[PDB]
Amino acid sequence: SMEQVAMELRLTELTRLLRSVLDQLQDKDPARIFAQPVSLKEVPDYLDHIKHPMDFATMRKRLEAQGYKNLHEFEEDFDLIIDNCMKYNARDTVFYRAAVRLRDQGGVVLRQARREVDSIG
Repeated sequence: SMEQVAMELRLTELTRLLRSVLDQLQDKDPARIFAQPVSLKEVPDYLDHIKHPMDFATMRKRLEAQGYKNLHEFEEDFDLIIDNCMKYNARDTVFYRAAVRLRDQGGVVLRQARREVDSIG
């Protein structure tokens, strides 16, 4: 149908915008601490602690399959990155501190993303 196509163009355009959002958030992680999944070879107990691991590469796979239906879903995954790290790592660690700085800097980007998603519909 023509309606299905229209919906699909909407999803494509959201994917476009979320790709730009993802790039901007990932620039706030210049250390690349959140770039890839925590290695279960190197942290073998990880899944005993963290039930829903997340990282920027995993988000990018989902994004490119157009697997984010709305901004809420994409924010859920970004918050997992931060929140997982802040639980597994102690406050005095470079990992925890990286997550705090990513959350704080990311907030700005996400604030305007929400306005754009609502504005453009």
